[PDB]
Amino acid sequence: GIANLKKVLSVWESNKLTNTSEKFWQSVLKENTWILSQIFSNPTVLINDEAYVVDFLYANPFSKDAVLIAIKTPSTPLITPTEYRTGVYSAHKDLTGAVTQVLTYKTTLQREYQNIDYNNYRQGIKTDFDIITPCCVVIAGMFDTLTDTAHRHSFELYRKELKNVTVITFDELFERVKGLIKLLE
Amino acid sequence: QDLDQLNTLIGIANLKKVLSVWESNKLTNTSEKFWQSVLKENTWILSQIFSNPTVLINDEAYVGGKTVKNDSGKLVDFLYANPFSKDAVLIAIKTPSTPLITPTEYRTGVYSAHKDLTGAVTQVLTYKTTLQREYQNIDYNNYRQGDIITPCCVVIAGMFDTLTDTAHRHSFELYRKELKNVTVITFDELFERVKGLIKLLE
Amino acid sequence: GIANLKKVLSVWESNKLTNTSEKFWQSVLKENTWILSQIFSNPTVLINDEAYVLVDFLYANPFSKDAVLIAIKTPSTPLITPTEYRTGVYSAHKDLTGAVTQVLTYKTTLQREYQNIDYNNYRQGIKTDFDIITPCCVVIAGMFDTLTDTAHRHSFELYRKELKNVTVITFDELFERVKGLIKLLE
Amino acid sequence: QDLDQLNTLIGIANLKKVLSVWESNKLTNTSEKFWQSVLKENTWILSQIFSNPTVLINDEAYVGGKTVKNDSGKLVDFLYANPFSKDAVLIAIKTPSTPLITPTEYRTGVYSAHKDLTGAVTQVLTYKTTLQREYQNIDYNNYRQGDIITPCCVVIAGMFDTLTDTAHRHSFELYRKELKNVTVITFDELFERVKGLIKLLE
Amino acid sequence: GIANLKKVLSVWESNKLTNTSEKFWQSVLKENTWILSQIFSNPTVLINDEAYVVDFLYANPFSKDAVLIAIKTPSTPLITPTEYRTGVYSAHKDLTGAVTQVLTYKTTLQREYQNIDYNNYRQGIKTDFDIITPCCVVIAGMFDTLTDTAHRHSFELYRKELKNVTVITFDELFERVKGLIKLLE
Amino acid sequence: QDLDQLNTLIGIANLKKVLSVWESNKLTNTSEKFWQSVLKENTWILSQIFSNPTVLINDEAYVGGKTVKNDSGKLVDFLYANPFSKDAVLIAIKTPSTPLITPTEYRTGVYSAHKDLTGAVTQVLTYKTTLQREYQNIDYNNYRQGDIITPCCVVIAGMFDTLTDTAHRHSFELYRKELKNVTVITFDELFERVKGLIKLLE
Amino acid sequence: GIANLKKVLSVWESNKLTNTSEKFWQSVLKENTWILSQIFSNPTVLINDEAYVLVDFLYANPFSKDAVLIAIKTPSTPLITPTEYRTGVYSAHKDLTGAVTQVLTYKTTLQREYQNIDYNNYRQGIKTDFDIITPCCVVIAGMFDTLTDTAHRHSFELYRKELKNVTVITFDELFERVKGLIKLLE
Amino acid sequence: QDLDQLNTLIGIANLKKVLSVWESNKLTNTSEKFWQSVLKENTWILSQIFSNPTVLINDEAYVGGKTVKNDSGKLVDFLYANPFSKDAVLIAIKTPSTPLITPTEYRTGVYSAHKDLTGAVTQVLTYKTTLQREYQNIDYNNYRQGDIITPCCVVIAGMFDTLTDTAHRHSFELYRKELKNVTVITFDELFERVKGLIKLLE
Repeated sequence: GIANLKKVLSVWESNKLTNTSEKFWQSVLKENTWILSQIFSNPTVLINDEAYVVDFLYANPFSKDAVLIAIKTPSTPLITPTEYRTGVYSAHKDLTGAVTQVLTYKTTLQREYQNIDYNNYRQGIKTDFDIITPCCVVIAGMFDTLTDTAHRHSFELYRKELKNVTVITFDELFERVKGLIKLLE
Repeated sequence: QDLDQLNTLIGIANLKKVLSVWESNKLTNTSEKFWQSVLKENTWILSQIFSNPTVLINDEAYVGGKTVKNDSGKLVDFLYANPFSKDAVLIAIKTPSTPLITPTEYRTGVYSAHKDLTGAVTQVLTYKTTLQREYQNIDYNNYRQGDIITPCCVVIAGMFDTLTDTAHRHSFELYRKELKNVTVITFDELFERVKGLIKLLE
Repeated sequence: GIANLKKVLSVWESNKLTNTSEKFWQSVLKENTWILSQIFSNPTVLINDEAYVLVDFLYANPFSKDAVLIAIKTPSTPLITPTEYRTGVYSAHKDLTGAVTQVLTYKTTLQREYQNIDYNNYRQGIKTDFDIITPCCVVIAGMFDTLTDTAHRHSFELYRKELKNVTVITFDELFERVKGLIKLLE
Repeated sequence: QDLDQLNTLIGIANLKKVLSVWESNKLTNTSEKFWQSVLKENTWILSQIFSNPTVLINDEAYVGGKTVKNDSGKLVDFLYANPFSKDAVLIAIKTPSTPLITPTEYRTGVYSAHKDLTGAVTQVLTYKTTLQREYQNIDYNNYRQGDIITPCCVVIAGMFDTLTDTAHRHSFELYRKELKNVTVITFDELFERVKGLIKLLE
Repeated sequence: GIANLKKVLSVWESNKLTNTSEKFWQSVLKENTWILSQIFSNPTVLINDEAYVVDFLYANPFSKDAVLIAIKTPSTPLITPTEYRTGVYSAHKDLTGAVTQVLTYKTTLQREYQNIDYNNYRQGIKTDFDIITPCCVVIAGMFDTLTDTAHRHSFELYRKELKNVTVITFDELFERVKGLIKLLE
Repeated sequence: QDLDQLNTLIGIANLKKVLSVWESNKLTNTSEKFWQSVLKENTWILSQIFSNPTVLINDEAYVGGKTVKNDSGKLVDFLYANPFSKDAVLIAIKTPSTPLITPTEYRTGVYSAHKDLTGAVTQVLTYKTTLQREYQNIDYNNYRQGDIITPCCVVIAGMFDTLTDTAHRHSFELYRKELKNVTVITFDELFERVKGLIKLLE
Repeated sequence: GIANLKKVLSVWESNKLTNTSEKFWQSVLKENTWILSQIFSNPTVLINDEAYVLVDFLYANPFSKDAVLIAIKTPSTPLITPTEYRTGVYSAHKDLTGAVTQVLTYKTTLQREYQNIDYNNYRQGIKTDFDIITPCCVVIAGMFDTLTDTAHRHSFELYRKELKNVTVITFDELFERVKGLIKLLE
Repeated sequence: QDLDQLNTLIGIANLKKVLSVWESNKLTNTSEKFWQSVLKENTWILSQIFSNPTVLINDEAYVGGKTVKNDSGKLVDFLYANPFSKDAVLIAIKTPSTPLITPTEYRTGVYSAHKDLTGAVTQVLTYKTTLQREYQNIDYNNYRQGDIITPCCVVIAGMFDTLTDTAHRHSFELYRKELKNVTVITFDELFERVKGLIKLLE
């Protein structure tokens, strides 16, 4: 019940600035799929790694629309520590690299979809995802580390210009769980 | 610890009641007022689904599922009063019996968005623009005496039962997943999300 | 020279209110491959229909080989529904939405079948210069001068500023780019 | 007739002069102010390439390739003076030696955008936001005594020759083709477009 | 039963030397699949045309192996009328052309088997054939035209030197039915 | 016309009897002599299946399903007596419970042929060579006083039930469909062929 | 010239009765392609292993682009089972049948996925010089010396001449081809 | 040492002479007898290529490239004297200008085998059968007073240069790689094999 949410929040609190391994966070989100299933308003269901042989894949149960989610660590720098100009902070190369990587992986998954479907047919696996739209989600860093208003302004300017990639930070990701707990009370 | 055990039961009971009424009258009632009234009483569900504490339905504001009372009766007055709710979500609750795509075909394998759905989208965009204009007018008046809300927009219309084809589903996805600042979620998807929350709690 | 541009403009103004055949306008835009290259700031070069084989074009950046699909309708194509959904709000006409959906579907199919098309080009000796990197599409339909009401223009601008990838451009603006080139030269 | 031919000759001569300057100092001068001065004297080329009559460069505004002398010295004053110039193009000119991608590899075949390019993009976004703020402030003052400009943004930096590898070009395309309100066009692309205009005229 | 066999024999005798249309023989064979089911010792079943989109394709139900059969008309020449040497008659151009055509079609069918199977899966068609072994059958001409001993010797040498293709004349194919009738009696 | 119906009934009854006796002991009776004796009484089925009027079962030759009496007691003497059957089919019948491939794998997905099956193949080839040599010797003696048969070889061993996996079936096909002079047909295939003949007759 | 051939023969005679490592013989045959090219009368060229990507070589015709798949086992591989099915009837050892089936399966798979291989080679800048036209394969295993009895040789010859597409050639036969070449040169 | 070097030089000189003769009149001489005479002086190359020490050029026997002085004048007599040469190479040489496939097309991309090539194949098969019959008759005569050869079959005709389209090459391969007892190798392939041997020696 809600005790499960409290345990998940406790685990998140434990590794806010200690664990920097993408595998641990992938395991955390794979044990509790609803953490990432709560991002999207539309219903989603996790797709097994075998079907589309650190990234995840959630498909709409109705329209089979799949969204590719790439997970970094909360230690991911959102913006460069230095400033491009006075009050101008560039997004750190890790975030842009993650965006490009998730876009490339989504493109490759769309292109090789026929081979994947045929392999699933050969091996008996049912393919319940279709690559209809180039939607992607990147999870990296924490919004808390942006202390200066210039940092927050620069990051918000960066994350508003992206068409398909929807960058969501870990603290804002678990803010949904915390808000669910608050709403229940 | 007992408070959590009571709260989860209360939430499960509320969600069960919502699903019960939905499955009871998913095809009998086609009046927009009825569905708007139904979703007003369960605003915290929408707040969690769309991940925003403040939800705006018709001309009544809500914060965290609690009906905020504004004496002046103006939604814009509350929006200006609370800088916290500068990223609220506008929701239009259309009927579940609202066609999403035209019954005919534009081409072979391509279908066009129905008149009602795109009309509702344009209506919510117009309402967003009017609310922005009213907020700007209030700010201008206050400056005369001595920013921009940019709220989100959501439309809840139709059901996926009418898309009995792969082409229909692909057309609907290519339509709704291309709007920059408007989210379209059908009633069937909404109550599937409610059922998912029920499963999560249990 | 400029006489060619004025002849193109004369053809456009003569056929804008008369012609309703899509093949004629496809031919008109195919004869002058430079007309649609002015839409995109980045350089574009037309790719022959044999390379990647409902009227569509294909312009690819000569540098990055990034391909942009273009769909062409007729200037008589409706933009918004003549009737109004509510008071002062007009729904976009189903023809334009269907065209956007179809161009997106064709871009998806072209990206998915890119391996087969490239291999067929390699077998037939054709050099493939288009690469499907991003899903950008352009729909050309109707004229913006036919929306007289302020509500009409506002509804059409709400629709056209809402799409993520597809860039709806009306014919009058497309030839207005050439007219503006003439004005800048003069 | 003869006037059209004379205009064609003048335009071709101007474009050939621009291309000659570019080829003369494509790899010699790195001063950003130098390229800003060079391009702002040929603003009709930019107006045609970006398909908009009004072009904003630094502190000066250009309409149809003709400099507009705003005696107030403020760009926003001119912008508010002309109601037709609500869709101007804000262009920031950088040196053509600005890198577009990180020289190292973020992953196998994925290259993150360089610091300078995204920094310039954020700088032009900040400039656009400040211009919007100034326009709204001037409108506030006028209302007190008795819209939103939202211009387009364009960044011209770097050359496409440094992106020798296919992965480099794919990464640059996946970066610059997902920005909503910003357009990044390389200097090499700019002058190739100029050569295309020459070929069309000649 | 036997009446059907006699009817088939009468049909074969009627147009034995008059009709020269490949489609007529195609229709006759397609009406009675058992006519070509008796060439192969192992059981075979006809593969529908829509599955592998004048040739046929009979597949072994157990091993899912299909043999490509090319059908000409009985009027098709077997050997050249003139003689390369005294008593030496070359095999006619039609027979070698049919052999090469059927081999090329089998090779293409194998090389494009992935796409065919994938299309069948997408369209709901059950792909019941697997291209395991390169075997083909050509049915061209009549053996009765080879009246001379040199003709029969040359044709037998050519038809026995083939490795993967089993050339069978029409008269042999229908004398198979006649012999079946004799054995039943 | 009535005679044809009676012949059809007789053939159907014979084929039904063969199928019944096969299915009665298709797993219990696994003795080679029993199966050879069963198949001897039903020669004409083998004559039709392999398309040859004359067969060679053990040391006895049958023409058109009829037990041909050879007072010499030698198969080769009869084959010399009648030049008509100079290309008969040599049938050697094994047990239906004969392994076809080794249960262990030679490699990933590749299964070697079982010892019994290749032994049967070598045995039929050896018997064919002995028959050829005896015929040649008889012809040599006749010439001394004052051709070459080259018969067809058939092996009937095992069933397809042991080839459960796809790899087993494909390995068995790549083995049995690589033999020039020998046709390897399983008992299951033989009696499904009998079923097909029954279906054709009906 | 002659020294290289004599050195190859010396290595073969040294390792024939001792070495049982498949990779060693693979390396020996890969060092000198002419050794394995002698099986086919028509000209053949070695295709690099990276082009079409247990131990299998690939030689292709420089003219007709026909490729032959060559499987290499060790000389210690048994040719026939030491026991006998009947008196004088010796079955082929399961290693030989397994090798034949394996090379046939690999050839079938290599043909079936040929288009993907060609596309990968073209996209990676490597020319595809092999064309899978015909199902011809070669299995190299064992030595003919180990067959001493008349029954052994008779059974092995029956098996090796009953094969339709794949030719089984023992190591001593190939290096005896080499020795005969040396003798003819002398 | 020196002996091996001398042998290498002799072989290189012989092969270079053969190549010079071939290239000198690869398109000039079209006489079958001329080419048979040219090849018969260099039969050791054919012995090596076709993997047998004994070559039967028309009616002339050669052992390891050495002429056989058969006083009886019959090839069959020499073949009967030595049971060692039971699988000699039967080489019939045609002109290098012999057509390989008909210039016309049987179908789309299918090129039927030319009359001359299949005629040569039938000729060599008939010659082999007649040699077998003569050997059998000689053995019969010896048995009356007090074996089977089955040799190879080699046909050399035409050149691959007449096959330019890929359909030509595929048709020729699907023809020549389909014969059991006959090997068809073009003149161009034969002399390219000779070139490969030359490269190996050098």
